[PDB]
Amino acid sequence: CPLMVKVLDAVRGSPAINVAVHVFRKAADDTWEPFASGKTSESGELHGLTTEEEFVEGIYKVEIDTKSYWKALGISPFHEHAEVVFTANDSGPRRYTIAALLSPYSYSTTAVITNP
Amino acid sequence: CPLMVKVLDAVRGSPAINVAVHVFRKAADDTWEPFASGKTSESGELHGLTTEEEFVEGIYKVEIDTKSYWKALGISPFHEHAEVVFTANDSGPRRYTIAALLSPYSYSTTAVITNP
Amino acid sequence: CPLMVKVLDAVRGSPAINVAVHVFRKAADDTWEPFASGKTSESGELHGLTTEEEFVEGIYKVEIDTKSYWKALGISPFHEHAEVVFTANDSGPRRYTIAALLSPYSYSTTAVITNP
Amino acid sequence: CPLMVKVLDAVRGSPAINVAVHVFRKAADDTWEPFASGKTSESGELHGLTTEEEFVEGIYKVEIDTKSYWKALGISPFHEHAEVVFTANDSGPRRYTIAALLSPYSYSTTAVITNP
Ligand SMILES: O=C(c1cc(O)cc(F)c1)c1cc(O)c(O)c([N+](=O)[O-])c1
Ligand SMILES: O=C(c1cc(O)cc(F)c1)c1cc(O)c(O)c([N+](=O)[O-])c1
Repeated sequence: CPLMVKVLDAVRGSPAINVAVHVFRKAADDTWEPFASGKTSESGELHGLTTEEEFVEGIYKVEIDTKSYWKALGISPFHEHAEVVFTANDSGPRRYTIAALLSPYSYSTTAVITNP
Repeated sequence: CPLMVKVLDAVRGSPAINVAVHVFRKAADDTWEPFASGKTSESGELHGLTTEEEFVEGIYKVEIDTKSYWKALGISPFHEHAEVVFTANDSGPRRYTIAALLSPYSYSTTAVITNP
Repeated sequence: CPLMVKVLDAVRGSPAINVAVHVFRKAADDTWEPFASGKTSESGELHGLTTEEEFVEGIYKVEIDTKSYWKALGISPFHEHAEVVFTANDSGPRRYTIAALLSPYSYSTTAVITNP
Repeated sequence: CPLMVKVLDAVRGSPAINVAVHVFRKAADDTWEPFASGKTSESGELHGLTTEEEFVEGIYKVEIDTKSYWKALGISPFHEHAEVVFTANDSGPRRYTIAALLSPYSYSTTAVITNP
């Protein structure tokens, strides 16, 4: 599992469950070719997005549908979504966890990169 | 100013100076039109991007060039940029501060909104 | 002002108004002496806590009463308070902004330091 | 495992390894009785701090030795430590994860509470 996305809820103090996540890879014409997508689990985690051989170097975009998450909870959100754009495996492939901590008017995102 | 952008550096504990910022607005045909741009000052703040007349209802995108900021300090950061996308003035005119707190592998963003 | 405290609300996207703040300084016998206190203004800012003469080298503690803030909005938050402890003026006098961004189950804090 | 502490590094984009963590429970005289302690693993996590029967309702303090972590990496830090103070199991015991995302001049902390 070379790429995982984890989403947390700072209002409830819980994983953010059933959050839609879309991943894209930058094409040669600099438009976003869809790559993988899913919804976060009961633990706020989305596994199995890609494979070691498919996850080559390049620029990737992770789009987290924060607006729908807050709307489903009946809370007014600020952002249309939370986008995270990064370059992958530029010094070799590792395991990437892209985490996001969500509030209605603010979010925090980090990368936690480890080696197996 | 109806729209201000403020950028801080969590590694040095200081304003993030000379950070390029580009603002776009979503057009009726769903494309991103360039709206305003500038660089943060010595205080980390970017003022004067727009006017109350020009800053109509719409969906706006603030793109903060975090990568060039870190590269100039010798750091290869994780993110290509930090993008903040939001609906503005849905309930009438407001003043928006878009703040970002930067680390090489993480950032936080928040909105501070006041009613003039 | 050599020491300013700023508190923001990540749920409403606004300054956190009327937040009580207590400052302490570590004495030679390792106890915490009350140094200054106040409440955040309409802008979320607390100015006027100390003077350049009084704000000598030392270890300072800023205690932000986040619990009363959330309780007054009907929310039972996770944290009892947010405490920020730091050495000040180790390399000569500086101006410190201590910022906190509040959610019911999470907070972020940062220091913005400038040289007068 | 009713209580876990997880510490991340926003500069390196990695778990924060070998970070000292001390937990205390508030006594009746309002001083901090030590409760449990440990060091974070290769994954940034500290497990096994207490048991279901020992982790009763009360106010707990988690002290994360952020200063030593940054010093060992040769990086100037702002804070003396990161303290998280909270009330536990006030509506029944769950599983508490206390997470902290560290930068030299800033940190973010959240609670992720789940039920088994
Ligand atoms: O967004 C923040 C912010 C972000 C965080 O992750 C943590 C935190 F304590 C504050 C911010 C906004 C502002 O308008 C502002 O002036 C400042 N400041 O002065 O330092 C900060
Ligand atoms: O990135 C974070 C994170 C972000 C913040 O703004 C503040 C903070 F304390 C942690 C994170 C990453 C993980 O992999 C993870 O498991 C968790 N967790 O379970 O709690 C959190």
